[PDB]
Amino acid sequence: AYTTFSQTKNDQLKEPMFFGQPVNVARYDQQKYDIFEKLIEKQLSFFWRPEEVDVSRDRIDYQALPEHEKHIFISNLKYQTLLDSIQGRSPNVALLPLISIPELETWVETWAFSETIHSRSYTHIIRNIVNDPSVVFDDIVTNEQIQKRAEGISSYYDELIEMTSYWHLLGEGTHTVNGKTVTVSLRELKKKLYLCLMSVNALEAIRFYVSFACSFAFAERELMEGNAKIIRLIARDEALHLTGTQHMLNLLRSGADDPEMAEIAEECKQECYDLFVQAAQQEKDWADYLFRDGSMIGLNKDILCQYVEYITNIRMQAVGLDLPFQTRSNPIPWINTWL
Amino acid sequence: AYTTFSQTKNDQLKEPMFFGQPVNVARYDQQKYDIFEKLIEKQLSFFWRPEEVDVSRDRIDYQALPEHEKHIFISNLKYQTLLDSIQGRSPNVALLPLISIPELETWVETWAFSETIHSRSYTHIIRNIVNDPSVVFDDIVTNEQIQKRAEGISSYYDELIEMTSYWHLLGEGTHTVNGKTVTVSLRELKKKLYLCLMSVNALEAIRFYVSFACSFAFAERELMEGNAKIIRLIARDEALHLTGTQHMLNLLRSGADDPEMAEIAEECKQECYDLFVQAAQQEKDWADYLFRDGSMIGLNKDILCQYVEYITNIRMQAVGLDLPFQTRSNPIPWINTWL
Ligand SMILES: [Fe+3]
Ligand SMILES: [Fe+3]
Ligand SMILES: [Fe+3]
Ligand SMILES: [Fe+3]
Repeated sequence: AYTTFSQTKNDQLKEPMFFGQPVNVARYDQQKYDIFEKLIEKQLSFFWRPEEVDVSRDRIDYQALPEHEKHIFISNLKYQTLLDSIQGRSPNVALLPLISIPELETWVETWAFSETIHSRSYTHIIRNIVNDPSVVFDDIVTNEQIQKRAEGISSYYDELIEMTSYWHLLGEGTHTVNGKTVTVSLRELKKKLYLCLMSVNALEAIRFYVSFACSFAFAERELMEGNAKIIRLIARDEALHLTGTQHMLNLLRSGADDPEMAEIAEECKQECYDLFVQAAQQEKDWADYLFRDGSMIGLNKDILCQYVEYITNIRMQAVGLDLPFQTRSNPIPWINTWL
Repeated sequence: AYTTFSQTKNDQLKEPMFFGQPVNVARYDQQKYDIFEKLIEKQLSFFWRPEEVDVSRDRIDYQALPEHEKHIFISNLKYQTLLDSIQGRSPNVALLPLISIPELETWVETWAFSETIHSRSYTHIIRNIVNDPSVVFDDIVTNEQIQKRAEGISSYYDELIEMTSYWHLLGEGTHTVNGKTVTVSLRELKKKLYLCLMSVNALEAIRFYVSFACSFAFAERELMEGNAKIIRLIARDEALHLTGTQHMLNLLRSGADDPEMAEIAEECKQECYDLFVQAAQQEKDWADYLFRDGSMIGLNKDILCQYVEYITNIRMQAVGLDLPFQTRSNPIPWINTWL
């Protein structure tokens, strides 16, 4: 029942963000929510290409790094490339079929596109610092630690796409699939969406910000400066991306957009809190892997775990969740100059 | 069975364009088909924003147009906005779930994104020349003539998405859906893809080029020059877009990518020819609507129909179809300076 051009002339100003009539005409003279129009415009204004950044000195730095410092740098880079491999495609495959207002439709496609630039920038970095990029790229899919995070993150998107496919084909109700019982509930699909957005918000607002700290710690030592300039550009995009999911999550939560979402968001409250806590703990456990073979000037397991708690508290509050950790000051204030 | 990060470490250089393992890692150090990497790079190099173009004189021109010339201009603009409303979303929703090589995945997301810029540029034009843009935007969905083309074009995408949803959930075979028979065939889904790409190629390579002729005919009269500058930028993107579908269609046809596609493409040959002929006839009938109330200097029903035949022959040949019309010279050679 999904359609790439819905024939009904609907008032797009009254549609909900999600699960309404698929957007027919893409117009930009008006918005229900102008934050999405402001995010499009800002992301457009930021357009950059990786090749605009000189990464030619980073091979020298990378080779001069002690082996455990190479391990810190490349593990971090591998994790970023994993995450924006998912982010390049997943907003488009998972969110587009559900969007019912043009400004959010176009924001999501602009968001995903900006992720492909990030993915291309990671390739630009990798091929300029290692001799065999395939070894790096292949380790991303087979790395025991990396593959752990990939599973959980992608499952939020996959479960949403699968249930979407059932809902578009069958609609709500209980159905027969080769003698199996399939209960299709829009309330449940709305739950899958809200949890997915919560997971995506933790991804961009916490998981990538932990990784930014690792990259900029090298830059603080005047090393891997080409990488650091690219990460500055990525982080500036990332701030737009998390603002997007913050607004989607809060507009759903308030009931201003879908009153059914407000009560779903309350039912999901503990499960949202738990998923944020788990992601923060997973990033703490990732720090044990990053520093498995030793630490470096300005960054170690303890410092980075403090930063996880610091940033997690900020992000959870902004989407209305209680704080899981003691309130603390920024343990790495030097990171602010890069952001 | 669709996954946003497939866990198997596969050789992406050996995957097919479509229906293979979904792309896990987005890497750009290598390509199976470097045309898609070249298209990404070129489209990135072309990045433009509508607001970079001064459209401030076009309101004066538009108001000075006789009523039938306003009708020609705005009907053409309405049709373009319809078509790139579909093109902004549909490559992402319809093609992304099926792509199994990273360079094609990223090309498709870059292609769709560049379409949203076109859609935003049409909004930029509309709001600068009419007093009530809503009347324009609403007529796009309700216009009897426009809605006719929207139905057929969107059906190629919708049928492909629906069958995709059955294939990811159920896989190949015959299944029970509430006591109904559903035969899911990958060969059939491959047929839906190939016909869709043929339809999309006619869309961008013929239907939009007919509309470019209308826009540039005004520019030839030194009218609507702001519009014309935007259409120049759009047409330059369009040439990349049709090159993309040309290569997908030809690589599938050759069997170089999927040997099963080569025999499917032969079985589909007459039906591909017929769909191109129908689109050309539909564009000829659209010219009767554009010039319903009279013609203008340099462009009329007869001239535009000659251009339909001229351009249709070129596009059909490039994707290996026989020519439906007598071979003729460019009836509007002035269009070349704008392209
Ligand atoms: Fe990113
Ligand atoms: Fe992001
Ligand atoms: Fe376009
Ligand atoms: Fe196009």
